[PDB]
Amino acid sequence: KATMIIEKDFKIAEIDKRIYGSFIEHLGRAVYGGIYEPGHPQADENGFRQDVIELVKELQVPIIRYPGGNFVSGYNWEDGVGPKEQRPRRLDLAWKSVETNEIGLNEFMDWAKMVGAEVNMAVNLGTRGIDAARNLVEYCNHPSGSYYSDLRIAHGYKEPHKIKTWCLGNAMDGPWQIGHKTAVEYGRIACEAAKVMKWVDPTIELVVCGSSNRNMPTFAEWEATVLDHTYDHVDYISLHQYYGNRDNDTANYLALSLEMDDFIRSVVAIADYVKAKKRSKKTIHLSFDEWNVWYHSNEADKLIEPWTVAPPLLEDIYNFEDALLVGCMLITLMKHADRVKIACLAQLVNVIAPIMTEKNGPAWKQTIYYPFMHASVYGRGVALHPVISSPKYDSKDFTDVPYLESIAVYNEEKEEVTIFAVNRDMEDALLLECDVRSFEDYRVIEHIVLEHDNVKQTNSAQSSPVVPHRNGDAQLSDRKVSATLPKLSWNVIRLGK
Amino acid sequence: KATMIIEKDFKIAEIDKRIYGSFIEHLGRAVYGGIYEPGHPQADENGFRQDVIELVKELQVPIIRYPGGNFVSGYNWEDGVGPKEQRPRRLDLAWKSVETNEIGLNEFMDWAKMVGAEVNMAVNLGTRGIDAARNLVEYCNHPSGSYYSDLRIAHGYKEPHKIKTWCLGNAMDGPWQIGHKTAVEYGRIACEAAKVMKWVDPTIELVVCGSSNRNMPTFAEWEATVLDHTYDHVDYISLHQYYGNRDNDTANYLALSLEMDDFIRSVVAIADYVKAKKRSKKTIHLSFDEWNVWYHSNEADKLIEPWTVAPPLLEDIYNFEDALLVGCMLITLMKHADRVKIACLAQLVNVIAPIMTEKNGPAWKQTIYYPFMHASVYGRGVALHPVISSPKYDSKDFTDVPYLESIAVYNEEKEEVTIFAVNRDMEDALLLECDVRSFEDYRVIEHIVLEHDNVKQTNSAQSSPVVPHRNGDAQLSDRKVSATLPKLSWNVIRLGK
Amino acid sequence: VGPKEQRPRRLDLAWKSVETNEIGLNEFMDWAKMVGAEVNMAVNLGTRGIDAARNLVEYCNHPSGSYYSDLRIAHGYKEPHKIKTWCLGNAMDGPWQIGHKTAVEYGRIACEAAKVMKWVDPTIELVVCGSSNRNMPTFAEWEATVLDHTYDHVDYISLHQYYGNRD
Ligand SMILES: O=[N+]([O-])c1ccc(O[C@@H]2O[C@@H](CO)[C@H](O)[C@H]2O)cc1
Ligand SMILES: O=[N+]([O-])c1ccc(O[C@@H]2O[C@@H](CO)[C@H](O)[C@H]2O)cc1
Repeated sequence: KATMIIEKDFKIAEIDKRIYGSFIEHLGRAVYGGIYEPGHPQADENGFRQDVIELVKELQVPIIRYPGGNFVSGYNWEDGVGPKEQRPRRLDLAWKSVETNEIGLNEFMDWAKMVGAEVNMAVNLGTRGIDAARNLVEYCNHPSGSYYSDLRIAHGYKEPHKIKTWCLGNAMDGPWQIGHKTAVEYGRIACEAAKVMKWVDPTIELVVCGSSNRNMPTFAEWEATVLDHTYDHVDYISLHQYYGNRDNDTANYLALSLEMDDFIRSVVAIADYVKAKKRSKKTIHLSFDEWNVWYHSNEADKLIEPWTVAPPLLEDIYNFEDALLVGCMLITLMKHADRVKIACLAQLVNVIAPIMTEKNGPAWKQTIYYPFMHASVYGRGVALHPVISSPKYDSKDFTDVPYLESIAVYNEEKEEVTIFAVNRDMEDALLLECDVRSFEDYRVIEHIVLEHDNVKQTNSAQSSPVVPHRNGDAQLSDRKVSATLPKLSWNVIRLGK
Repeated sequence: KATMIIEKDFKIAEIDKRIYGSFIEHLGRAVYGGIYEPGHPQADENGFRQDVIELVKELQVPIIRYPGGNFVSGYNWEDGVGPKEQRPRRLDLAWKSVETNEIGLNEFMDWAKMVGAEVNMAVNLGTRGIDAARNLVEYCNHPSGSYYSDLRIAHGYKEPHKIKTWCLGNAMDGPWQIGHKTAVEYGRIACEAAKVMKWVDPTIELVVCGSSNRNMPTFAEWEATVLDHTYDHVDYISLHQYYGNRDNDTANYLALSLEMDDFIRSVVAIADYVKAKKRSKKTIHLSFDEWNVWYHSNEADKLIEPWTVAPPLLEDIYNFEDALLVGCMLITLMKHADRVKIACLAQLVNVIAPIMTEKNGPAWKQTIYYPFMHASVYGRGVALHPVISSPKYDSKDFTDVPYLESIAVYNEEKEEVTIFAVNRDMEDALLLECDVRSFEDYRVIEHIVLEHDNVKQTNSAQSSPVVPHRNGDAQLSDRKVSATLPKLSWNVIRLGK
Repeated sequence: VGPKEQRPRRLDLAWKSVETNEIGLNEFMDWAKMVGAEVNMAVNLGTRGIDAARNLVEYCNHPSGSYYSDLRIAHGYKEPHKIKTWCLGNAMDGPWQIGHKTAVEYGRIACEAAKVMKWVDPTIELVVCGSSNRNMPTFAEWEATVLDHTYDHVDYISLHQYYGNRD
C-alpha cells in the first residue's frame, strides 16, 4: 500500500516542454537510413522517410539537439552546406566513419520543420573556436546583407533559421574526445565563443557543457570551473547519463533513477555555488541533453570495420525493464522541473533510439517509445510536489528505494491532472491511494498500463508484445483516487472534467 | 488578507534544538560583569550572577559557543586554567583589552552547567595549531592517565568535561583577524587539527569555519576551498550574519531575512558541490554560529581607550523593529531545519545581547529577548513546509517581499502546533487564514503578540514598554484558524489537541 | 630524556596507546650499543619542525658548551652519541599520518630542517621521506617534488613496501 497527496497549491514548477526533447547525431544510421533514405518507397520529395516523420510527430518532441555529440568536435559546418558536388568526404574520427556530408545543417532544418521540432544547434569547440562559432550563428540567424547571411540565402534558404538555443561544443572532458580541453581551457573558449555568438544575435541562449559522465575523475570540479569562466554569458549547464543492466539485477537497475536525482541535485548545487561566488541575480538551469539506457549493443559495435558509410552503430534493442527505467527517469526529470528546463533522449532514430528502421523496410517502436510518448503527450502543465508514503527496499547500491515512483502534473488550460507512476515491486501489486480533495469535480478518464511478464522481452519489426493497454482500474470516490499498480508496471492515470 | 496551509504531512525536518543556541566571548562585559561578578548581591558561591542564570534558563538555550570569536585566535588556553596566581595578564589584540584570565575554560564549564547548556568549544588556529588542539581535547575529554588529563584532575575537575562539538578556529578570512589565513592555509591546518582532535576522542564533531561575512571578496570561494580540504574530517560549516538599520528604512530592514534565506541556500549548495566532488555519502550541515542585529553601539565603542579590563563594548540597546527582524531570522532558521542544525545568537549577555546587566545592579531583558524565548520554548518539533499566499511589497534592495513571514512547527509528543508569524506591514493589519484540516480536534490555546507603536522604542533597566501580551484574536471555525496580525507585529499562535 | 619522574605520560595518536616514555632516546642508544648497531634517528616533522630538529642534533652530537649538549651530559651521557644518519620525519603523504603534509609542504620543511641539522653537525647524512606506499595516488609525483625541494641538502630518498598473501 502507498499513499500520495495531490495538492494543486503544493507545486514544483511549470514543466518546460523542452524536457521532452531528443537528439540526432551524425552517428551510424541516425541520419543515413534513419531520417533520410532517398531509395525508400516511403521517402518524400527531399528523401526523408515519411514513416519516421510520423513516428517522431506522435512523440511531440519539441526540440532536437544536432549534430553532436562527439561528431561535432571534429566537424566543419561549411562542409555540409551549398551544392552537393562541392561538399567534401571527410573522416569522422569520433565514430571512425566516412561522412559524405550529403546531409548538412540546412537539410536537417528542413527535416526538423517536418516533425515540428526546433533545433538545439551545437558548435565545434574541439578543432575550431570563436570565429567559426560567430560565423555559424550569422549564417543561420542574421537576415541578410552580410557575407554569411547572403550565403545562406544563395544556398536556397531565404529566411533565417532563427535558432534559439545553442550548445557550446560537446563534452570535452572526455579523453576520447576530439580536441579535449581541460575545464579551464574549455571554460575560456566557451566564454569567448558565447560572447561573439550573442553579439551576432542577442536573442539566443547558450548551453555550456558539463562532464561527459558523473564517473569522470573531474566530475563536479569541471562544472564549477566551467561556470566560473562562463556564468555571465550562458543560460544552462548540461548533464549526461546513460544506464545499463550489465549484471542482470532488475531491483538495483530500477533504483538507478535515485542516482539521477542526486546527480541533478549536485549540478544544481554547483550552479548555485557559482551564482553566489559571482553575486549574480541570474539563475542557471540544467539541460539534461543526453539521457537513455545504453548497453545492449556494446559487443556488436566492436566488430565494425572503420571507414564505412553509415555503419550500424549503437543499435540497442530495448526490453520491458528498460522501458520501466526510462519511465522512472522521466518522472525524475518532471520532479526537477524547477531547474531542468531542457532534456534530450539520446538518440531519436536507430542510435540508442525509441524508433528503429530497416533499409527499404519498416520503422517500428521500441519498448521505450511508450513511456516517452506518454510523458510528452500527457506531461504538459505544472509538476506538483509528491508527498508520498511508500514501502521501500534495499538493493546492492541503494537503500530505502521506494516501490512507488510517481508525480502528478496539472494542466489548468485542459483541466486535466495526470498521475505517472511506476511500481518497482517485482512480485506484488501496489495499492495506491491519492488524496485529490484539492481538485473539485474531477473524474478518471482512463488508466493506461505498460506491463509484461518477461522483463527481457523486446519489440521488433515483426511483432510488438510490449505495448500499452487501457484496462487499469483507477477509480475516483469521495475525493480519493484508488488504483492497483501491477507488479513491474508503468501507469498513466488521467483525470479530467 | 493572507492564507497559509498547515499540512501535517508536508514536512521540512525535525528541528535540532541547537538552532536555539548562543555564544559568549571574552569580549567587553560578557564574562566580567555579565555572567561573573564576585560580590554582586546575587552572586553565588563561584561568583556567578544568579539573576543572569535565571534569565538564560528561561531562554532554554541548549548550547553556547565559547570563548570566541576573534578573541580565540590569539588566546592560549593554558593561561586560563590552574591556580589564579600563575595565570598571566595578556593583551587581547582582538578587542584591545587586558585579559586577566580570572575566568578560563573550567570556570566557564561550571557556569554552563548552571544554565543547563553544553559548550561548543573553539580552538585557536590563529597563533596556534594542531598540537594545542589535540592537547586541549585531551585536557577536556580524556578521563585520566596522561599528562593533560591528570592536569585537569589536579586543577579540580575529576570527571572530564566531555565536550561534543568543537569549532576549528574562528573565521580568519578577515584581514582584521589575528593569524589570518587564506582558504588553502586554513583548510590545511583545520584538516590536520580535526584529525588529531578526533584521534584523541572519536566521539566529537567538528565545525569548520566559513567566511566572516557574506560580503567578503572571498565569499563562497572560501567555503568551497575549505570544504575541499576538510570534508572527510568535519561535520558542519559555519556561517555568520549581522544586520543593522543604518539608513532608517524599516520596510527594507525587515526584508533582510530574505537575504539570510538566500545566504543559507548558497552555503548548502557549496556543501553539496563538495560532497559530489568527493563522492562522499556524508552530508555536511550548517552551523549559523553568529547571528544578530549589531549596529547601535558602533560610534560609542570608538571612544573607548585601549588596554582596559572589561570595557563596555558592543552594548547595543535594541528597539522594537530589531525584535521583529530577529523574529524573521528565527523563522528563517526554522525554514532551513533540514540543513541548519546549530545556530548561535551572538551574544548572550551584555555584548550584542538579549540580556543586559548593571554593575551591582539589575539584569534586564532587551526587546529581542522575547521572540528568541518564544522560538526556543515553543519551536521544538517538526518544521512544516509553509504554503502561503501573501500580499507583497518592493523596497530599495528587495522585490516581492511578503508582508507575512511565517512557519508552523508541529510537536507530536506535546500534541501542539505553533504558528510563528510576523506582519511586516507598516500601516495595515493582516487577516491570516490557516487551513488546519490535517489537525483534527486541535483548538486555539493562545495568541501571543509583541507590538509597539514606536519601532524605535527600547527597553531599559528602569522600564520595559516593549513586552508581549496575550490579546491576540486567533480563533478556530470550520477547520480554519483566522487571526488578525496587527501592523508591525510578532505573533505566536499556539494550537493543541 | 632526563629523570623519569619528570617524563610525562602521552597519548600516542599513531597507535592509540599511552606512551609512558620510560624508554627514550638515551636508553635506546644504550641498547643499540649492546647489539653493536648504529642508530638511524628520525626527527618529528609532523607536529614539530626545524627548531626541534636542530636542537635534537645538538643534544645528541655536539660535544659540550651549549645548553642542549650540556643537558645530555647532565642526563648522564658525557660523550656525544655521534649519530651519522638521520631521517627527516616519517612518510606523511598518508592521510593517516599525524601532521600530514603535501609534497610541497614536506619538501619545504625537510629542506629547512636538513640545513639546520647539517649546520649543527656537517658530518651527518640525511634521508628524505618517500611515499608511504607505491599505491598512493601521489606516488612518484611525491618523490619528484620532494627531491626538487631538498636535493642539495640530502643524501638518500626512502621507499617502503609491505606484502601479504590475502587471497
Ligand atoms: O559513459 N560512456 O562510456 C560514455 C561514452 C561515450 C559518451 O559519448 C556521448 O554519447 C554519444 C552518443 O549519444 C555522444 O556522441 C557523446 O556525447 C558518453 C559516455
Ligand atoms: O561584518 N562585520 O563588520 C563584522 C565585524 C566583526 C565580525 O567579527 C565577529 O563578531 C564578533 C562578535 O560577535 C566575533 O568576535 C567575530 O567572530 C564579523 C563581521
